[PDB]
Order: sequence, then structure tokens, then C-alpha cells
Amino acid sequence: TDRQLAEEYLYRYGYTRVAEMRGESLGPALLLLQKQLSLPETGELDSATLKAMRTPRCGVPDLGRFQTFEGDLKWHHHNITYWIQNYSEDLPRAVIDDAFARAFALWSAVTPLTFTRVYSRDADIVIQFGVAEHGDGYPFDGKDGLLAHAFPPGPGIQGDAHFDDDELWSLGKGQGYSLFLVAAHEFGHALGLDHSSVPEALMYPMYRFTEGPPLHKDDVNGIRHLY
Ligand SMILES: [Ca+2]
Ligand SMILES: [Ca+2]
Ligand SMILES: [Ca+2]
Ligand SMILES: [Zn+2]
Ligand SMILES: [Zn+2]
Repeated sequence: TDRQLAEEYLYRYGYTRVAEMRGESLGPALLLLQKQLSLPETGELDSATLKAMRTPRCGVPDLGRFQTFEGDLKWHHHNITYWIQNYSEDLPRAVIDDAFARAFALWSAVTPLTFTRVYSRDADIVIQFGVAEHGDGYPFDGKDGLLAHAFPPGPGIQGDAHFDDDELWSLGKGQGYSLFLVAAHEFGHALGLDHSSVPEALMYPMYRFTEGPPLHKDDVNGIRHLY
């Protein structure tokens, strides 16, 4: 099943598709993954690569996209609105509200965007907690594995951010995953950022708890090179 995990991972995150497009066994796809995740480029299902595959992470693909999306995948207005459609029961509602507010506050300081909480589906960014299949055909996977996902700027589902409520949500101390950190990362996608290959960057796909400021140069330059 180590081969099972590797196959599913390489497929889910887009490595197998790219390997096919290059006329190429797991080796070539592992190599692409190793390059993408900044692991040693051995092309082998080795210990570092298996460990990486076992690490909880964002459900957004690394190469390619969930699907074909509408538009150019950046916002064309400045006041982005968001709606917290539902709540996890893991944290008080006020703490969840504030986690999301603080996550947006990270991006607002480094972009010409502002973020405004609203209370309707008309919001640019709809935020949902869900489990397994939760209405968008990209089902969550139960405890651990993928923690959340989001969709690039645009109409409808685009711009939305979903969190897997089969995870224990906390602020990352003690037990559970930091909703603040995961939200900060997902909002990045919701603004049009892709994954970073820099392991310390906020937009690196793997979950990494830290008490330090979440943004790194790579995240700031990424958003600068967009807006
Ligand atoms: Ca999960
Ligand atoms: Ca939306
Ligand atoms: Ca939960
Ligand atoms: Zn992501
Ligand atoms: Zn979803």
C-alpha cells in the first residue's frame, strides 16, 4: 500500500498526468514530485518521498488544476467579500471568525485588496466546513491527508475555500491543525496564487505548524507579481 499511497498521490496532485504528456513506471512522476516539493531528485520511491506523501497537506493540485476555470484567475475588483457559510464545532464561533479575519489581514497588508465579511452567497469568497463529499465533486478524505482546498478567483465556486471538518481544528498548539495557518494558505489560492516549491513558504502545499509570521518572501513576491 506504500505503492498504493504513491500512485494516488502522484495522480491526485497532477504528477502522473504531466508524466504522461512527456511520454513517461513511477520514476518520471516521482522526479517531478521531488522537483515540485524540493526533495532530493532521485526518481525513486525512497524514504523522504514516502514521508512527504504521508504528510498532511492542501488538497489543491500542484501541477495543473482541479478543472478548467473561468476567466484569468485574478480578482478585477479591490474589495473582496467573504461569507462564513458554516462553522466547525471544534472552536468557538468568535475564535473561528477571528482566525479567518487574521488570515485575510495577512494578505490585505501586502496587496491593494481589502476583505469584508458579508452574509450571503453573493460573496466573492464563500467559506465552508465540510466532510467527504460536500457539494463540489472534490470530496474530502476523512482524518488527516488533505486538510482543505480552495479555488482561484472568478465567478461561482471560484474564489471559495473549504475546510475538512474531519480534521480537529484548533490554533495549532497542543492538538489539531491551525485554522489560521490553513486558512491563510487557502486564501492565497482564493486570490490566485499557486503552490510554492519553497518549503518554508506559506504557499508550500504541506502543513507546517509555526508560531512565526506566516508570510515569506516567496508568498509576498507571488502576490506582488499578480496585483
Ligand atoms: Ca482530511
Ligand atoms: Ca466564489
Ligand atoms: Ca473537526
Ligand atoms: Zn494549497
Ligand atoms: Zn470543496
